Amino acid sequence: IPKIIPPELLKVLCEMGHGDQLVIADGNFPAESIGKNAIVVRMDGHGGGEILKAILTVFPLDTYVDKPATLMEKVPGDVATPIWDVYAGLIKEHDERGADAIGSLERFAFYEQAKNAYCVIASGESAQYANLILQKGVVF
Amino acid sequence: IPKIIPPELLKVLCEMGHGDQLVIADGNFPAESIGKNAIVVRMDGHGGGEILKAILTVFPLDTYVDKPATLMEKVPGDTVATPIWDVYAGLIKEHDERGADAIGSLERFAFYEQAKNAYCVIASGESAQYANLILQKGVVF
Amino acid sequence: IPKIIPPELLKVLCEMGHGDQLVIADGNFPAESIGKNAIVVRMDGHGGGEILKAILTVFPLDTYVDKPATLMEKVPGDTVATPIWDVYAGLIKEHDERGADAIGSLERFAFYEQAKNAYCVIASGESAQYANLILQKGVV
Amino acid sequence: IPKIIPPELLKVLCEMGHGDQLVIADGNFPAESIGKNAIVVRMDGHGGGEILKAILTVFPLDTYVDKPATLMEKVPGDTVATPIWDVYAGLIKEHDERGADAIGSLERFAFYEQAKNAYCVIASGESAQYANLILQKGVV
Amino acid sequence: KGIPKIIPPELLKVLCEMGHGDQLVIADGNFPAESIGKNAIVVRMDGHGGGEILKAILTVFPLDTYVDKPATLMEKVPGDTVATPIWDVYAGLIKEHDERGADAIGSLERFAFYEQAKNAYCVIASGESAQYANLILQKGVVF
Amino acid sequence: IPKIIPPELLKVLCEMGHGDQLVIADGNFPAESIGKNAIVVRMDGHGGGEILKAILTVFPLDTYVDKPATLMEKVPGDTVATPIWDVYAGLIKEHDERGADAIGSLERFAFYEQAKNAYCVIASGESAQYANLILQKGVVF
Amino acid sequence: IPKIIPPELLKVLCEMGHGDQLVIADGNFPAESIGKNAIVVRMDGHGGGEILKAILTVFPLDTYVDKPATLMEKVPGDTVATPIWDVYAGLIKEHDERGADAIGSLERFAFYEQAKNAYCVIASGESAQYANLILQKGVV
Amino acid sequence: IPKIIPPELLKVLCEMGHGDQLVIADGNFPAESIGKNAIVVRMDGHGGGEILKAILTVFPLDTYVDKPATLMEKVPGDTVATPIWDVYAGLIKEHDERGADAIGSLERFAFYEQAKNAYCVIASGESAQYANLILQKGVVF
Amino acid sequence: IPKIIPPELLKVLCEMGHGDQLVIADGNFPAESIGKNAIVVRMDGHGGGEILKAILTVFPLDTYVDKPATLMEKVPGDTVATPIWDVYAGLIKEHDERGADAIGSLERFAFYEQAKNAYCVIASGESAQYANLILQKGVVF
Amino acid sequence: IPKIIPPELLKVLCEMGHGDQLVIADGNFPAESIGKNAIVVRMDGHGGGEILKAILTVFPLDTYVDKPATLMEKVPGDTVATPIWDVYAGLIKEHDERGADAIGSLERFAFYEQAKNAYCVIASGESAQYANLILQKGVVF
Ligand code: NA
Ligand code: NA
Ligand code: NA
Ligand code: NA
Ligand code: NA
Ligand code: NA
Ligand code: NA
Ligand code: NA
Ligand code: NA
Ligand code: NA
Ligand code: NA
Ligand code: NA
Ligand code: NA
Ligand code: NA
Ligand code: NA
Repeated sequence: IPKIIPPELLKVLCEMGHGDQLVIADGNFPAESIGKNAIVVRMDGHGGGEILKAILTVFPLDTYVDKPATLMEKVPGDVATPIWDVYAGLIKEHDERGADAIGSLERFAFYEQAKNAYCVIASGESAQYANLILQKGVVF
Repeated sequence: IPKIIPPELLKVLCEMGHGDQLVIADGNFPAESIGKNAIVVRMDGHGGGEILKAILTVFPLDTYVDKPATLMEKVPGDTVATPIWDVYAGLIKEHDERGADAIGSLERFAFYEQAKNAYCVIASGESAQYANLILQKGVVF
Repeated sequence: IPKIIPPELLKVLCEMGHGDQLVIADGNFPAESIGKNAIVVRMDGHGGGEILKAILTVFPLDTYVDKPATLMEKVPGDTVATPIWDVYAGLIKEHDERGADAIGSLERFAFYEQAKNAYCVIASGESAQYANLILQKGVV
Repeated sequence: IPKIIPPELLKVLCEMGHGDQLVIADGNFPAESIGKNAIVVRMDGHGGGEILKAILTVFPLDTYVDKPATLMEKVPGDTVATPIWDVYAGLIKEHDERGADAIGSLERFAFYEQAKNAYCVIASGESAQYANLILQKGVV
Repeated sequence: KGIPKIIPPELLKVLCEMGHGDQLVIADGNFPAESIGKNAIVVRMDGHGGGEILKAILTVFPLDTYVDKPATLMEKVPGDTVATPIWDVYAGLIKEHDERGADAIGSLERFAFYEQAKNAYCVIASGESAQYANLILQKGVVF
Repeated sequence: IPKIIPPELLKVLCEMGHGDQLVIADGNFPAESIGKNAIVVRMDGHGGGEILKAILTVFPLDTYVDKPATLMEKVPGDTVATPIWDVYAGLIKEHDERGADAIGSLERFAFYEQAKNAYCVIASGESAQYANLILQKGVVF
Repeated sequence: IPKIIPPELLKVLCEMGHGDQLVIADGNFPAESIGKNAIVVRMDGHGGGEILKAILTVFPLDTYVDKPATLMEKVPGDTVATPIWDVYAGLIKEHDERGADAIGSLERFAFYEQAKNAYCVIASGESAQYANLILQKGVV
Repeated sequence: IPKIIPPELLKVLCEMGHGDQLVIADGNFPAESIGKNAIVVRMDGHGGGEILKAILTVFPLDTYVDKPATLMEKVPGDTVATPIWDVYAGLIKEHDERGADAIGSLERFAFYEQAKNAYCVIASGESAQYANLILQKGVVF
Repeated sequence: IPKIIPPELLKVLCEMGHGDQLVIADGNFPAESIGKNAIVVRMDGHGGGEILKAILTVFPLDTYVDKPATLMEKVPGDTVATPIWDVYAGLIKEHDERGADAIGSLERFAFYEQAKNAYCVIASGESAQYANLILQKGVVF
Repeated sequence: IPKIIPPELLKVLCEMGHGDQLVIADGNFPAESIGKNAIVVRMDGHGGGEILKAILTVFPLDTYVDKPATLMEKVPGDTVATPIWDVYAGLIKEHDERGADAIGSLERFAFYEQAKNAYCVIASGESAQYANLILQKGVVF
């Protein structure tokens, strides 16, 4: 069990089932309001990459959709996003799809999808557009 | 009364009335999120057959509908076998003469929508896929 | 004040006002699920007639509607006898001059729909089928 | 399973273990105050005998103590008849060969003290005075 | 309809579920009803006096005959000479239901009174403007 | 501050702002059900007049609407005297030159729907004919 | 950090993210009813200017919208002077180049509707009318 | 009613009775922990003098004790000026002829023990040290 | 991680620290009343052996005491076989060299008093003789 | 304000006053059970040094006692190295001239007893043993 996962989040990850979603929220993300109907777990001292790595050790990404990981598209007009490659690299560790497992949603569509999440993890990730929705797959 | 039923589930089964539904959720099912507005009872160490057997000893299946038991249909392109469906049919036949004919089905997403209306979701540890089962309560005459 | 009425139900009956409804649920009725947004009072050891008689001693039936008492109609093809309907009519006639004319009916699923709006559901142990009754409160 | 037992009390009876006590409270008993730290189940329309009969069908009396059933003694100088004590002894005899020898007693205020330790207090409508009974659960 | 109109539904519930020996406090306007009643049920009756509350309660609440003095007043602080005519009003209202009348009323020193009131099942917060108009009532038997 | 106002109601009256409504409900009104999403204050031993009188000492009536007080319209057949309406008009006149002109009305079922939106319902013991009253709070300048 | 901000409001301001709104409510605003589904923080002893100045030291205004601050428009016919609007624009100018141009407006009832969506309503004692202000949080 | 008092504190002051205590806590005081079993009202942007002035307009000080206001004594060895003590005396003198004589004191830990029994703790932002004040409520005759 | 452990028990096992205790209660044990101040996890369908086996995969037994597992002493004069004690000893031996030497005991009422202090009580359906077991958590080095 | 501090912990640190204590719990510490009556904030992915450094940026150590920081003494016979104690002393020295002299100690079980009185327990992931630290808050002048 990854050391950074608090007992409440371990419980959450275990009780999620096929198709449930969680959000890794970056430091700018309105995690408490979006997650008002969800379980919000604070991880303010941690970045998106280390959180994703920890989750992927125990959380299978859904194979029943082509893109079980979802990023937020940059607002038209709007910075470099190397964390997206970090995310792809981490997914590649566990899932052969790697970067092809990652889709995207326009900002407001992303918020709408995130309000449906079972759990929002409030990170301290300082990179912008570092939000990531993960959809749980099957344990076979 | 089957030894495996915890006091809370005994209370649930008793307070359910005619037409109420419960869900026997397999180990892959999103029991907590689907059951967010229902009573969720954990039974992680038990399989679907053992739970269904216990429930049927104390829970009459509805005769006011043709198919009081509902399975989740396999997603198109998913060819996994489902011998557990046959296990369930055998268990149902022991209590209800309709047997397999009392078992209907719903497309995956339709099944989720119906399960959200259940009074109670039982989170089993059943490892078989598509081992979810909705049960509708009948009358005590 | 009828001895069978528990303190909580006395409070309920007193705080209901003109137009509020209560359901006397028979033993087969889904009282807890239907009453999810209501006050559910358990009276599992009592029949419908006993409960109705007790209630009517303290609960005026609405004269601002035709039919302040409502039965559940038998489902198509169900041929079970319903002698309790005459018992209920007899009891209502002890308190309201309209007697059986104060009793209407709803199809089974429409009955459930109306019962979800009740202020209080009383879960009886009445063994007779179709022994449910919705009552609407009048003025004091 | 006796029809008069509501679902909450069935849960209570099942989750009680060896040595847990419940109180069958008569109509004059301060059930809510004594039971402030316990589960209080209302049974206002039922007598002590009816309730005891129902409980004993599902509740084994403790054989690890001499007197698993306990009555409240009459206040010195209160000469009121207590026929219900013989009714209780008869009911106990039906389920436990000890019969009346399984029944002890406590002075009024000592009875209140013991009752405050009960897991569950059942508030009956029993009109007879000194019709309270503490029952201690045995092994299954 | 035999029930006094001033009793709110919560208090009717309280009066019914009290049993033999349970106590309630009719708290005067100056009484610390919320703090004393921290572990009790507090019912607000701010617009009502002590006499009208007592009169209403006694229509539904039998006073305990297993003790000599089921009603208890607060004793005046030594040196406080304030008139207390409501004590005789309370006696008259009790006498209407219980032959003991004034003899059914005991008293407790101020701080002892607070200690006993903390044990009450319910504290009724009246608006009674008279001092020392607090009254503890102990419930009797319904035979 | 009038003595009849309990501490909770004082808090409510202070918390209310411009446009907020309260209901003075008569003895027959379904106060608890209508106010299920509001704050319900019990005043069972008190009449509509005495309650209104007390409230108006601390509650300004809205001048941004013509009729900040609302009565329930009589049942279509009913010719009964409504002396409490004149009582209410009189009490309003003490604080607001509009007096009776500040009182509007709503049909029974529309009145219930408006009452469901109130911040607070005061459950009085009023027995007078057609005594329910909605009040809308104004500005403190 | 400003002395006037209580610990609960500090937590609110930290947990808000990009796009979240708070309302600074004037003394006449229906802060509790509007904020029924929000966090309402009482600041009854403080004016609108004092509160805005404090908030802006820790709360970045959104640059992803042109007008992240919103005033309530005067009711047509209500000709009351609104000098606080200039006080607000001045305070905004200290942190944001846009100054007065960062302030939009909503008709009275539209304003109430939008305020119902706020994460937090701060209930000021501001005695001036039309002193309400909605603020939308930007990025860090 | 002084404008600085929030609705909840108005409710608190009204529901306190003869002998109940409240604490005006300075900015250094452990108001939340001391007040764990009480009602804690945040007034972080206000000083002790302004709070006391506001409270005294609606809160009578107990005449059944000699000293209804209580300060915290300086820890032996803590040489610090406490000009706010004279401020407090002045404000009390406005309402109670006893003035400075109505103010007693408790050693630090005795003070905390007494404060734990208060009905309400008001958490001020007062930066003056030893600016804590316990007030005991009197009678409304 | 053994499949029988429900999410809530996983959380419990993770949040326990050095010296914390859990009780594996048998089917006759008063788990809800003893555990009134603890977290009670229902495991009604499982035996003491399988729960212990599962727990020990994730839960180190304390080495700062000699006997981190505690059994309930038999009723005086009871000479009934206690085969589950050997089952327990074997399961402990798989993880801890002390094996049976890691197991102590308490008289029935002393055992209840200690169980009242446990962080978590697991309500099993174990019917074997003298099957209650208290476990004390060790260190992760 | 250090990035690692979550909103809830910021609120805790602000609302603590003079003499209130918090515990930085190491990964082996029974943070949830000891903190049953406190606020427990999870910081599982962070070590003791990192947390102490962040806390000391916003939390003044009490000068009204000689030793406002408290360590847990090693169990007699447990000779495990404790280099973190020097790390802690160095971090304290950055804010308080007392440095290591500001650190006292309590025997293990006495440490648990004292920690039960803390306002807040921070559950770190610190892997070193005896890395628990109790901090007592001072005044802001
Ligand atoms: Na999958
Ligand atoms: Na599934
Ligand atoms: Na049927
Ligand atoms: Na039915
Ligand atoms: Na009528
Ligand atoms: Na009795
Ligand atoms: Na036994
Ligand atoms: Na009596
Ligand atoms: Na106005
Ligand atoms: Na306004
Ligand atoms: Na921005
Ligand atoms: Na006085
Ligand atoms: Na160890
Ligand atoms: Na430790
Ligand atoms: Na200091």
